[PDB]
Amino acid sequence: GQKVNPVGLRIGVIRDWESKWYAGKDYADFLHEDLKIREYISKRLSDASVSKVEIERAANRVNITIHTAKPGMVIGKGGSEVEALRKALNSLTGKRVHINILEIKRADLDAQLVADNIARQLENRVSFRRAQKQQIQRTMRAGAQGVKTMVSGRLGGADIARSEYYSEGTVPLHTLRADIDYATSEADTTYGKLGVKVWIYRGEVL
RNA sequence: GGUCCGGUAGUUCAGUUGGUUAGAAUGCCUGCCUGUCACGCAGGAGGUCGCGGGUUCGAGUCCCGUCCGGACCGCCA
RNA sequence: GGUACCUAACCAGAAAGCCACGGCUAACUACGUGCCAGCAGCCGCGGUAAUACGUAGGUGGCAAGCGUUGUCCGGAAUUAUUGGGCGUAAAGGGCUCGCAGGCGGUUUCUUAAGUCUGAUGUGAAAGCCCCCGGCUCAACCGGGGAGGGUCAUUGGAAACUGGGGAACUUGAGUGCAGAAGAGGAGAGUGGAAUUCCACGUGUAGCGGUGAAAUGCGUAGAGAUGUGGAGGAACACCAGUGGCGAAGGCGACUCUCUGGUCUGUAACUGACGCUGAGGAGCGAAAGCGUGGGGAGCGAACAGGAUUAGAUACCCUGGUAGUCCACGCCGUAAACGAUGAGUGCUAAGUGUUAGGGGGUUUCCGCCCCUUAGUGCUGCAGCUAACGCAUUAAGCACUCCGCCUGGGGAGUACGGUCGCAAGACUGAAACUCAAAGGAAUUGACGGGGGCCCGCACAAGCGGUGGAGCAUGUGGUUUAAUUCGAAGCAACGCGAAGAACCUUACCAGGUCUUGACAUCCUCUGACAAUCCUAGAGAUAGGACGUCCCCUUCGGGGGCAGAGUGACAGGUGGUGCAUGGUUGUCGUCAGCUCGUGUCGUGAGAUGUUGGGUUAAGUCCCGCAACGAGCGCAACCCUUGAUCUUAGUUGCCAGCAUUCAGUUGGGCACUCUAAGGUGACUGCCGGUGACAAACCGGAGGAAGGUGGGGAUGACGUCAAAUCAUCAUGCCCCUUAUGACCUGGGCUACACACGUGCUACAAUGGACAGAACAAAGGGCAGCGAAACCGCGAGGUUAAGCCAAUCCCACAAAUCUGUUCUCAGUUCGGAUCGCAGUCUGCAACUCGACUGCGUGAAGCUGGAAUCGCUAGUAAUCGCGGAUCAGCAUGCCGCG
Repeated sequence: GQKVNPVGLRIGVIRDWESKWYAGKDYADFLHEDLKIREYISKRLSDASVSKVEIERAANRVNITIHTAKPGMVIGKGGSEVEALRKALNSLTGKRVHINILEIKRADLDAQLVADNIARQLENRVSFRRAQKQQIQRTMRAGAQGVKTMVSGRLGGADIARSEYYSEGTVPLHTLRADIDYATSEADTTYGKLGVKVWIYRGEVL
């Protein structure tokens, strides 16, 4: 018996859906193509890294906003590449699309980016101890109020798995006023499967 | 070899006398109880009477023989 | 022996292996192996991811050697003099008296046995050690030294241990004056009881246990008043009091008798301590002889309890328990601590004294010995703890111990009449056995507190029928998963086909599905016989965008090898999810302290609440996750908004629809709101608790959401992926049919009843929250019905689903297996779907079953709850007694 997802609980009261469009009688296919474009862009931008992408609807014209500073580097050199990929989104959606790039300053306190960092450090053969203990203090001095991070799977001791987590700070999950951002990521290793769960207390909301 | 006993539920004993009814524990089965088992609590089936023959309206239970065992006797030179 | 050696010439050519690689201990990776094969000195390894098994590469150690075996010494402070211990780990003899033996107060002369030190004589050679010399270092071989006696003669010294002589008094005794005592042995004496007996009175039970029963009583019990008879122990005094060496010793008196302490200083002057063997005592049981026998009471009987009860319990009761004399010689004979001596902080009781200061009054205090307790320094201790009554600091003497079992057994002896006691092996076997403390768990342990946990109530479950799930059986298959709470109307929010995996049959192979390679260029669909896939072929019958035209882009088709497929296994390889204890109140860390260490503190103690909630102390001070709140929703109201709602006043109507208006409800946004806020009391004033008032709501108002660290190798390989295998002419795929619905039985969860607080018929009502565009579907007509016809409005506060039932009123029925119950049946239909036999639902007939309140047992429920009554909704063509939600 495990905990409820914190952002899962906080959606709609202190968090927006990250899909801000109304539909009716088109809800199913709008939703489906939303998942399709999410999957496509996440797959093909994983190397550049991106946390969260919102979708917006107007006159049957989809429009997007995409996060993280690295797609900032995709603006300049990939400015041709931005048009090249959004051509694919046009082809998929049928009707043409608009996009926007928003830069997440201070990436050390984005849950998904942190999770992807941990996943990469794990998959290129670095020890969970070094990776996790370094990342927690990185985020803390980046200026979070509290962090708890956790990894699970066959943690080196391949013959049996276990769980482990570090944390330092204040992190209330039961309070429905905090801004506990949450993410999780999956890391595939030779000796099994590794999963990551990281969340950070940014601050309350008023 | 003779005389006397008996032979019944799967096991042990009543009934076997009352010619006109087949019973009591144990066992076994189902359920409950217990985390499970064992106790324990509810319920339930069974033999149709060693074997064969005969009397009788009716034989388990009366009279015969056959098998089975058990008790007693088998002595005098 | 042409040997050693020297002189030349030829050649990297003839000449490296052994063991280990998890830790001890220096060296690691790949494959096979899968409690097998095997490894080993110990720990131990190996049950498909082995640095520990066998191989391979490399590394590591050593080298003409390297490993194993066997023997001895070290490590072993593990037989300890150097160099150990005996309170609880092994170990103080049960206690005492004492021969031999081991030890010996102070001073003073003397003797030199011990003692210390010279001289001499030897302690062979060769060895080890030192210094040199030589074999081309040395291995070795020499030369010179040194060491090597608990050694013989002799000399020197006298502090100490011995010997002798003379002192001395503190140690040890004697005498003198007191004091105390369950100290011992013998004789006698006395009081209350228990029992028995006789006697008076005396009716109906007495006795006994958790209930009971055996027993005793009308032959007169028990009870109660007398008088006897006896045998055992000595109530309060009585006190961690006293005595004794120990066992042990309590009524009184007497006879005999042991030891101790106090004060002395009159005496002897070291006469002392310890003590193997030896001797004597030595509780209770036990034995022998002779008495005695009240009560108690092994054995034994009877009655209970129990499945059994050879016991625990009850009623009896033999031996013993007692006395005299002998014997045994054991006890947890314990302070689990041998005896003696001296020294080392205190405080505090208490027993027997002595001295002194105020009195030679009492009783006030100060010293002082000897006991006998309790706290507590240093010190010791592994911890407990001991601590002038050492388990501290030291010296003598004795006894005892050296891993656990085997076993205090075996054998042989010495005792004993006997039971048995003392002495006391071994083989074999194990790597632990143990002491104290630490943290959890648990107890038929204690102290608190909580919860529909139990009580106190309601209605249920199993008894019947049926719906559904599960076990078993059954098949060709009855697809798999789930298995106490926490699986079993569960994955399944829907099985005629489809789903669907499974079974039978028929079929395919780069394969429906995905990317790559070459072509054909844009490729398909309709209809025909066999037909189920699919195939034979057909009738138009393979028909785009850009291209300086080369060719590209996408679209399909063909061939093509890489590949795709795994609802195939492994939840004990995992991720990611979920249940459970549990919405229980706990769970932790930072720093600091205490301990030596496991560890503790905070986190305990007072109350407090629901709470680790708060306050108050506290070697703790803080923090974090939990609790609370922040969130949703229902409860009172203010502002804004009045259409598709609402109609207060008006005209109108059957259509409060219209006209008009947001009055009212209602709708949905923003605030108000309840916050212990206020008053009294309780409580320290604190925290809080009780009672009031205001208040729509008073003490987290109600409900929901929220589920800490973690346990259950809890569930899921059916979303996901190393791992192996299945192959791609099969576990991968397409189609037809069957199944998951079977049915001799068992269980779980539910619906319907078993009737008159009812059935049937008629009338009258009141009303949520949701859904509705391959949708909702009005009205009217048709059918007595399930429904059909033609269809208005509604993308919905407008239209529809949609006439909520229970209920109230009235008529009949008159207690029955009934007008209850409606099961199961044959007939005839409706709907959907290509399709209703396996295998739908609904309806009209006919039928009408069991059942008349359900054993033993067992469940939910603290007021809008349970109990009933309906109404929607996900699943979706049809399929709801299930589930979710609403009133």
